[PDB]
Amino acid sequence: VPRVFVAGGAGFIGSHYVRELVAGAYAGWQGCEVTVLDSLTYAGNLANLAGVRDAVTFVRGDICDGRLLAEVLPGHDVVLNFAAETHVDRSIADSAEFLRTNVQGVQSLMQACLTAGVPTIVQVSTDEVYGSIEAGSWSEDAPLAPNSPYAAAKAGGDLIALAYARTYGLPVRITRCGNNYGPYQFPEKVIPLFLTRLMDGRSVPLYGDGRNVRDWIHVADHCRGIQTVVERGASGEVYHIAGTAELTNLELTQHLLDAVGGSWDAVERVPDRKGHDRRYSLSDAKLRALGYAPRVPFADGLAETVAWYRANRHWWEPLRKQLD
Amino acid sequence: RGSVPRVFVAGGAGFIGSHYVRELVAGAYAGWQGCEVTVLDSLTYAGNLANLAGVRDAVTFVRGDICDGRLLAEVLPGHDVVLNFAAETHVDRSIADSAEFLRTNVQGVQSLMQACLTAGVPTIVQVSTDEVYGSIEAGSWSEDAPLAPNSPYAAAKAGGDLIALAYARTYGLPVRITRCGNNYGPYQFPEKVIPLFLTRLMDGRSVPLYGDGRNVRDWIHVADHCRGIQTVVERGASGEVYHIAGTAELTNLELTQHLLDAVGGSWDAVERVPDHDRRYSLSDAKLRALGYAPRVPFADGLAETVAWYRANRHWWEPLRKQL
Ligand SMILES: NC(=O)c1ccc[n+]([C@@H]2O[C@H](COP(=O)([O-])OP(=O)(O)OC[C@H]3O[C@@H](n4cnc5c(N)ncnc54)[C@H](O)[C@@H]3O)[C@@H](O)[C@H]2O)c1
Ligand SMILES: NC(=O)c1ccc[n+]([C@@H]2O[C@H](COP(=O)([O-])OP(=O)(O)OC[C@H]3O[C@@H](n4cnc5c(N)ncnc54)[C@H](O)[C@@H]3O)[C@@H](O)[C@H]2O)c1
Repeated sequence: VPRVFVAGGAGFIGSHYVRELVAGAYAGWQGCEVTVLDSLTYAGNLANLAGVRDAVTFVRGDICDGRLLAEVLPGHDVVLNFAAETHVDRSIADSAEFLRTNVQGVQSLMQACLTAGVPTIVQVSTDEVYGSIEAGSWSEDAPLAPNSPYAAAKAGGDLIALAYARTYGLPVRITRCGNNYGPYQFPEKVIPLFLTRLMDGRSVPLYGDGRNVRDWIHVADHCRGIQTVVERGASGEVYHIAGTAELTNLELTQHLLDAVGGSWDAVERVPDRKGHDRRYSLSDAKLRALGYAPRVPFADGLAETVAWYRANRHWWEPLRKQLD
Repeated sequence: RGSVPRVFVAGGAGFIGSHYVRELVAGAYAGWQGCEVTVLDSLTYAGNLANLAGVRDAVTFVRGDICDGRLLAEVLPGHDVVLNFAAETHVDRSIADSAEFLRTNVQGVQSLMQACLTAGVPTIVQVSTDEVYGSIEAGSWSEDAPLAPNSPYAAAKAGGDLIALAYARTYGLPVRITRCGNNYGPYQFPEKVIPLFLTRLMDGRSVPLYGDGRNVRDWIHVADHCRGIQTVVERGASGEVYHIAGTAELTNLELTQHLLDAVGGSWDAVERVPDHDRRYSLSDAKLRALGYAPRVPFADGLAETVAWYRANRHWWEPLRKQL
């Protein structure tokens, strides 16, 4: 049976990928052996994997730890890197750890994959590496122009992975996607922040003029796109996975308030968040040609996410208290 | 004593950085006379205090690492201009082991940009290379061009450019990026193409011609590169990239002929060896629109460079003992 190595698999998107793979949602990949490597930062959460606890081998570790990777990687058919620092606001406060994990950690992992001979490697990345597009969508040929330290670090990781592909023939593919939402997302991100604060009768933030535009995709659709790349993608190539809803932050705010029954009286207007980041939008014609298609309409996925947080306070309440 | 700006040069004991320092101290740039200069350099295999022997009365030297944020917080304040030449710069080394390239060329840049932000440094230049683009056999390049670096050195340099640009866009950090083709001139470490050729020929040894000799590169004399950088210092806009072009795009074949002409050598010494990227080409419309034009014609600069290596065996023979 195929043996899959998932770095960052105790976080939001990584744990979803693991739970889907272990549940048999990807036809063919049944009863796979699965190894999760995760350093369990503030964002790592083992409860995300509790339902597959006895199906997965968990190794606590840092993707920068080349010695540990050398022991653990060999024998795995597939490496997927979900390990990253991912909160833009944190990258604004101090970017040092973003460069360490999202650039140096990528080099460390790619070098360890080269030496261990892993045949399929997927580096998971973000549409924010491209910077703002006022009309239309970026294809995979688009120039990098990140605005935030988080996005510049993701971009730096992508560039070194592709240099390894071009220099050493490393069989790595890159995926890029817009903003994810869904169950088990750490409640510092905008959608779970809103839901959890509103369910507690507390305030929620609206940053700036609200006119920034983002693409929103349910985590299950992102992971299906990733699995498509695993099965049908080519070494050294980038693959976009595009949203199913494009929204200004004002529109997003209204949708979230409606979905939970909140009031605009709960919305704290907060000043500028720093950047040149008006609109991000990808074209995924390239991957849809390989057979990927999103299935989750935004309104249905949002409703399921609201119901999930409403029903799983025991999962998010300790996290809300830790954020304060 | 006067109010002429104080200039901080990271990597200033290297090839290009020490040239910039020497030009600045000599008074090559109008209105920058009497500059105080701080050089911060960790003196890797490529750093050389001999490169500054003549200007030590105007230069304060700090032996340290751009990744040392505490040190930067101490030494940066009071400098009006920060220029970053510190980097690992040999593509061949980056193939052997890229880890130090990422630490210096990416994490070191974030360290320096962050320390500049906290210190209130009003003008910053990140010095970079046309190698971030990857190969271009078809035409030339403008600063919007997409990034497709082929080597780990080029990818690390590209990562540095991006985090510097993110600091500009996120914080308004007043940093500009420059990108140029291959430099040549005095005080270049003899692992690089032209000084390896020259120094081996002077020791009676054979020199390489790379494959078909069809690979093409944009060549710029170090003094032109530095004058281009100073134009960005004086006239550039924060958050922008500027191309700095030289006066010779050459096949390796063409380059070999010029080198043999310049040293009075013969093709008997040239060995063809097996074969990186094919062609680098730079359009500098954005910076020429600011008054910069390259001024060293390639045949002239090469003749001066040959003169320099011929007269400086005491400098490069210890470095040649890398074999
Ligand atoms: N959340 C989004 O909207 C989004 C959108 C596009 C792409 N991405 C990318 O998807 C990946 C995962 O996203 P997420 O929302 O699940 O992030 P997350 O913040 O929920 O989880 C990150 C995981 O990585 C672990 N980790 C961090 N640094 C590590 C290191 N040095 N070594 C090992 N493990 C480490 C953490 O412990 C954590 O479990 C990331 O590469 C992110 O950049 C996310
Ligand atoms: N040589 C070229 O043809 C060329 C072309 C385009 C761009 N560039 C760029 O110009 C810059 C300077 O190039 P160069 O040819 O003078 O390189 P060099 O190898 O001659 O000098 C690099 C200098 O930086 C020092 N250094 C290295 N790491 C450091 C660190 N972490 N902290 C402090 N100092 C450190 C070294 O001691 C050395 O003195 C580099 O950023 C290079 O990428 C060079």
